[PDB]
Amino acid sequence: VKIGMAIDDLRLERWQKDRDIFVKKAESLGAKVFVQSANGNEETQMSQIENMINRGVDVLVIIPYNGQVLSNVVKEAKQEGIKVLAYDRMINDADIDFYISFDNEKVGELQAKALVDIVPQGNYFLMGGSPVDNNAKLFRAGQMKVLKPYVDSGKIKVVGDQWVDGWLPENALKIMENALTANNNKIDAVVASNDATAGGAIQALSAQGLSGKVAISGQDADLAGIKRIAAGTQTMTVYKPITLLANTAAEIAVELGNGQEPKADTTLNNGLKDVPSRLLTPIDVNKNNIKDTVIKDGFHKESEL
Ligand SMILES: O[C@@H]1[C@@H](O)[C@H](O)OC[C@H]1O
Repeated sequence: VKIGMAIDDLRLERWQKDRDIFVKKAESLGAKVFVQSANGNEETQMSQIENMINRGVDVLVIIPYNGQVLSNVVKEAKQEGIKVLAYDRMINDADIDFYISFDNEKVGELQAKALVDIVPQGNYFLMGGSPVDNNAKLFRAGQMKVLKPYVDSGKIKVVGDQWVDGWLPENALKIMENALTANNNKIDAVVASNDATAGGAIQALSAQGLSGKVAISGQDADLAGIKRIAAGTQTMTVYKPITLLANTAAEIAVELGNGQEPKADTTLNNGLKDVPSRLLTPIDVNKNNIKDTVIKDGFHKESEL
């Protein structure tokens, strides 16, 4: 099997581990991988994809920079019998064959569940991510799925709901400060949607003497987030191991090149079709499993804690 991998952006740390695990795993399955990076550019990506189609790849793996505008290039690929796999970000209104990501709804469920595990009754502030980030709404659906029976039954009372523009720690800091002022510090848990916003909220909580007293969730397992969890000031984070995502995408890619129809958790609509999807299970990280998750995986080093 010939794989073309069109990564939007390899100039950052973002996708580089994904490339390397994907490449080494695909090769080990008996496949050749040609990789290009669009250096953040949407027109470079169109060209590199066209380049792949014209090299005779059997499978395209695309991490899109702008997934609203690859419809023609995908159609062109399908016309040649090439399979398209959308890696991590969905490709919209395109005739793709597969989608692999972590299950973002599950990220939300994990976040809210770790919080009702310790604060089954009390005042909750909802801190969503960017209101233009579709993933932000996904985390919030998962969070609300878990909260619903507690809200409807009066055990949990929602005392604010704000979305953090740009996921900026400093916007999250202001948001939190406003929520604390408006509730005269009576906030028992904060459903923050990532580590960076949680971190800004924690700074507001710290400045009122409430650090360690208010439950707060997160996501990404940022080093600093891992440290706050060890220190008691953040409750939990959700880890999304690259090696798992990259490993599973390679196996799907190879499967797709072999006419086979790979294992899909569900079917997401991209606004043209019901795309089969593997939505990997994300990992709850708390104070007790830091070593067994993010250290073991190599994501962070013990000497760094
Ligand atoms: O991993 C998170 C990502 O999915 C979301 O889109 O933006 C914030 C990050 O914390």
